[PDB]
Amino acid sequence: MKEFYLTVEQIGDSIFERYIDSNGRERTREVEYKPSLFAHCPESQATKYFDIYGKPCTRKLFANMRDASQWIKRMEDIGLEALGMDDFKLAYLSDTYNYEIKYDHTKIRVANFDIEVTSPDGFPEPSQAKHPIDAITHYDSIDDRFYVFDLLNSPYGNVEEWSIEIAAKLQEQGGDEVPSEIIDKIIYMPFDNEKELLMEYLNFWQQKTPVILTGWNVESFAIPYVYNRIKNIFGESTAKRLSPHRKTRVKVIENMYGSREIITLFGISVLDYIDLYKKFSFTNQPSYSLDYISEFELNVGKLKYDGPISKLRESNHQRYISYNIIAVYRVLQIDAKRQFINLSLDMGYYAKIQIQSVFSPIKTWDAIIFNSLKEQNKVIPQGRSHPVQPYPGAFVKEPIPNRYKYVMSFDLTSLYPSIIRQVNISPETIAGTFKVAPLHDYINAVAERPSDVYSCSPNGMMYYKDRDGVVPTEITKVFNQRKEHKGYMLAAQRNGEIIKEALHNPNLSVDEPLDVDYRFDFSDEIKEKIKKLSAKSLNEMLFRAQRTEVAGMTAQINRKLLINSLAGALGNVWFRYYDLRNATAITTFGQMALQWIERKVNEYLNEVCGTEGEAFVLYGDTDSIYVSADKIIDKVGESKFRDTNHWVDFLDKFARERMEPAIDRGFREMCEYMNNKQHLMFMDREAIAGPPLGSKGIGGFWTGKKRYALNVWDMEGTRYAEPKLKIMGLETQKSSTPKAVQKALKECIRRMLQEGEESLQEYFKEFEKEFRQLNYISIASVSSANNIAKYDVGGFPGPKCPFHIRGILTYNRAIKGNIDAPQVVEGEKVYVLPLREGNPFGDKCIAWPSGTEITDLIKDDVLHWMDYTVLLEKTFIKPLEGFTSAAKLDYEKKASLFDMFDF
DNA sequence: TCAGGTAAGCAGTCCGCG
DNA sequence: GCGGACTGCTTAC
Ligand SMILES: Cc1cn([C@H]2C[C@H](O)[C@@H](COP(=O)(O)OP(=O)(O)OP(=O)(O)O)O2)c(=O)[nH]c1=O
Ligand SMILES: [Ca+2]
Ligand SMILES: [Ca+2]
Ligand SMILES: [Ca+2]
Ligand SMILES: [Ca+2]
Ligand SMILES: [Ca+2]
Ligand SMILES: [Ca+2]
Ligand SMILES: [Ca+2]
Ligand SMILES: [Ca+2]
Repeated sequence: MKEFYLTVEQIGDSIFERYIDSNGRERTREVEYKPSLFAHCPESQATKYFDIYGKPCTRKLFANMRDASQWIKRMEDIGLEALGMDDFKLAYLSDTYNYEIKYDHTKIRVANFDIEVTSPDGFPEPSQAKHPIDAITHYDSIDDRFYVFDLLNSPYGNVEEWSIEIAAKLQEQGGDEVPSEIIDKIIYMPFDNEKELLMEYLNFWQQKTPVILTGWNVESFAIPYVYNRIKNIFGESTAKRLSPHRKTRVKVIENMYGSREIITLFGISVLDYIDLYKKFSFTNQPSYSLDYISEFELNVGKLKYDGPISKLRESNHQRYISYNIIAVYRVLQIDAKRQFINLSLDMGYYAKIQIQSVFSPIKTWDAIIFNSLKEQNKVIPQGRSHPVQPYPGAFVKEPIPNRYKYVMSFDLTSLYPSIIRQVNISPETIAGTFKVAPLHDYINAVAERPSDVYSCSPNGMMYYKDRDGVVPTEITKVFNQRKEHKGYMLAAQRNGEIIKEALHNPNLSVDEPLDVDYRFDFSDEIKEKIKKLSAKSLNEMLFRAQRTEVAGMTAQINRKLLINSLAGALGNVWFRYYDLRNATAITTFGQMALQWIERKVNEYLNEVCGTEGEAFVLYGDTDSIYVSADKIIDKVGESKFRDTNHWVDFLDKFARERMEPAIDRGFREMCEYMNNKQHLMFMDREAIAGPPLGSKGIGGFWTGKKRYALNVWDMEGTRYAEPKLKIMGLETQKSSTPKAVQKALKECIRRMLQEGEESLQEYFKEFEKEFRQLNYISIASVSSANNIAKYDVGGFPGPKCPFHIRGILTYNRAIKGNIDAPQVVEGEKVYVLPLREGNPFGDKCIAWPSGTEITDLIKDDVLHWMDYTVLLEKTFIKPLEGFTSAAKLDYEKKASLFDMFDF
């Protein structure tokens, strides 16, 4: 076995490393690492070290790390660049692991934990830790066991032991429904006092020290609470045993409107699952309570209990403990699905960084580029100070608001990384500049050719063509990984649709799901066996295909994010390779590419249709074009098609055999015009969209930039069993829009695109009639809530107070002088409801914490004074009026001459 | 919301617009 | 009532 690190830290002049040795065992070592840094030297001096520009450098070896850091400061005092990796633990990792790391996850101790703290006087603040910790469940991945530490005696109540027998029972038996598959994996430990609980927890921690530490809100709550509680009871030295090197620090996390404190545990990598989820899930949720996310991800029910959480232990300790265990399990279930831990390990080891550094793409790229350059004996530049400056981004075409019946879209593969590779954009490949004409002149191919020697971007930048820069080289590697995983994702998607089709005709038999690899397109033999399977087996296969698709999605989308972030890192002042010339070279090239190809596609289609000056490209955003296919369908005639799938096949063939070759020729010409290193602008068909054949559906519509809806039959080669709505930007897609309203608007859109005006009118009339019956939570708006203090003037709205903030202030007055009432947390999300004139709350709206029922202190009054009329107009009617006006349809039936006959 | 980037939409405040 | 200047928030890319 090849060795690999687990954690690394600098503590004074020592590196502390936990690692897995060549025998598969966990070890710890302290190394008096002597770092090297670099200074420029005369050309006459012999060396093997050169900076990224080819200037010679001398290596300076220091007696210790403090000396190296002190030298950096003196070099600044003198006014000379101090070159090399100034983060010494990254240099240590590079020296110690000078090969591609192959890691074994089964040797890595991943701990998931959750704590309970009974608090009668509000939220138990981690910084204070004034209340006993009365439950800890700690799952260990190596043992595959849930360790449960249960406090039976507290100042807030003495309780009986938790019963595993009752826990396993159905809720209909009075049990807690702790999943049968984890019942045998629970190791239960009751304690008669908190001191013994915490002492045993620390001994346990010492025996089974987490490498990766995760859970839900562990970084902001569980970890600081445990640390501060142990500190309060036993003193600092005991609390620091949570670090394998006995070193901790309070770290201040600063944001624009305040700060918070966390505990850094040296020698542990904390990956709080709430933060993994926010970074890697590509969702925006109305609430981030574990309950809300578990329901969303797993379709598991809410963990139900009576009374407030502050009385749950006292009233129902059995359920209190069971729910603590289930909470830990739900995070593991989410990870089994999403695989964010696996992703973090993959990317961390690839870059050779502390695993927790995967949250920072700048840190990630700094390490990848450093390791790459080091291998060539090249020396990285010193990081410099830069003022933050704005720079231009993508082009977005202004669409004509309208219905659009038949639409085919086309999209460039990994645009920004492909631009970097094509142009050869890198710190060390800058060759100079040329005199820029207006962008319009390059788009229309009338500007003079920028260069006959160098590779160019229309922002004026020129790049070397003799060899790839380090940025293009390293971005290509991660791009290739992304491409592989996307392949697996798309195959699983296509396989899912095969199963959906088979589910139309399930067989009446008892059988089992097929053992197959969903990452690869099903063979003919598998397809034949699938046609003979029962619904139970097919549904099990569908679930497995969809889980495979999710795994592929996680792996691909976040690798996409990583490579895209390199383009943005070039525009971030903290990146070692910050250069607005390079950042702008990327975005400006993108603007040209989109508008260039718009012109080319319009020219091609005008030629094939025999017209002049007609716009076939109706829209584009960044790297995509949307093409009207009405005329293409009309040339064959709608009556000539047997069914919907027939014209979809036809448009698919037209895009692949005629349009893509024309698009490719257009981009190859653009490559020559800019004299680029390599043609990498690959624009493939994305969506085929239209109404069902023979229906009155409108197919699609646009209301404006970044606001449209399409009825899609085929997406990137996936032919759907049922048509799929692609809706971007509209209120159905916004977390701020009430849940039931999202649903209603989506059905309105479905009816518009698939069925027509009359169907839409029927549904509107019904929703308007019935909506007052909807649950208040389902019709509440959602908003993030920043700067509550700023707009608070003695409990009342100050000047320019935002609507959602006004709601919070209203809530605050209504719960005034009440410790048990849920508090709205600064920077978190709230539900918002309008209030009718003359209500007892004394204002036009109220807001409360999202993902929760409003406190019984005011619930019935909120329900009684809810302004349903305002709700409907603002969240439903106004957006719908926008959709229908754009589509040129009416959501209410207009008066006609036939009304004079009504019978 | 500690953690690559810009473009751009809509809600709402404040207040002008004879 | 709408629209501009502005803040706040949220998406598309
Ligand atoms: C989605 C996304 C795009 N972008 C920018 C960079 C992208 O290259 C460009 C186009 O966006 P996309 O077309 O969404 O993504 P992509 O072209 O990089 O990858 P794919 O092969 O899946 O089409 O917009 C971001 O900066 N951040 C993002 O999160
Ligand atoms: Ca809890
Ligand atoms: Ca398990
Ligand atoms: Ca793209
Ligand atoms: Ca594609
Ligand atoms: Ca069948
Ligand atoms: Ca795109
Ligand atoms: Ca795509
Ligand atoms: Ca009441």
